[PDB]
Amino acid sequence: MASDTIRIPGIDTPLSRVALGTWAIGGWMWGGPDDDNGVRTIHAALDEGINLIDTAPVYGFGHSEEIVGRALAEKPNKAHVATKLGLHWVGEDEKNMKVFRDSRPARIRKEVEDSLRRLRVETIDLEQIHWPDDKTPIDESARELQKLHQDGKIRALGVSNFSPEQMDIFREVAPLATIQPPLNLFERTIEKDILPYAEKHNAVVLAYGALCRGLLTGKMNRDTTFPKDDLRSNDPKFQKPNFEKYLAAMDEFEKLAEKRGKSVMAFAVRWVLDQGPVIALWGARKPGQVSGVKDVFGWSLTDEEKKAVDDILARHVPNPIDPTFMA
Repeated sequence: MASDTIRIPGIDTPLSRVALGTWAIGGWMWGGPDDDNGVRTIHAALDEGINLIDTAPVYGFGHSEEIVGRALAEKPNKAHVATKLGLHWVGEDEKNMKVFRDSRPARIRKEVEDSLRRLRVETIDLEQIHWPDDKTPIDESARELQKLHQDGKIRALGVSNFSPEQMDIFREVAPLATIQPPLNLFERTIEKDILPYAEKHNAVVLAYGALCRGLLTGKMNRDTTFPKDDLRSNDPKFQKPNFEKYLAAMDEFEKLAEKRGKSVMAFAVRWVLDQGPVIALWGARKPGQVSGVKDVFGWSLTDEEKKAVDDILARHVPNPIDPTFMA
């Protein structure tokens, strides 16, 4: 029965193993009528049985959180909100905004107050350090967070983009409930350290980027290109000659998915779920983009499907050979 839900230590109700990611919801710092789609998107997520919404102050510099707070106030629900802290913005708008890492305790206390207000809650269900601050010892940050938990302002605590050593330091001072690392079929680096860490220390993994920036949607082809503005313009995976290798892998993944009558998009996300104690974050800007969530639930990859996946990767996108000699 427990293949569609998982418990997060410190939160009573089980969470759906797909969570709504909100980087495309109020992702611009100035709002407007377009905020209505974001609200409708959250509402659609809730109706698909998603009860975890992941957001962050940095998304639209408060705006995403405001939309989540708004949406949750308009529709009866039992959603849980995970948010983040540790990124500091200075400036007026999108043009001159400066964003830096800041996990100083005073900034932490302020960010929690701000998130409580924007989300319209009295307690944050899950608070995550967005990035490790190189200028503040992890200890200082975890100490502040553990205190606010005791004040009853936060339920569970997590981190993102921490090394195992950084997580060990955090855990000496505060209980670690979750870890938010990047993971997808084409980007499995965290398998070597983060996943085993999560298993050994009983943390839940909130995986982001399950669709590898669109490559795994099944909607790209040999003709897909990106604007100078688009991050993918300078991403080797989306460039000659690599892009075709990835597209090639995609065609096989697609045939594999077809055998189950699943889309490649749903297959890619289900793969992510089946790597461990994992919740996959699912992004959406409009309510339509949430319909596919349904396809992820109610099944799991067989060991043969998992092997086929590895076979497909090895056949098309084999890991680069290290420059240094190796016996």
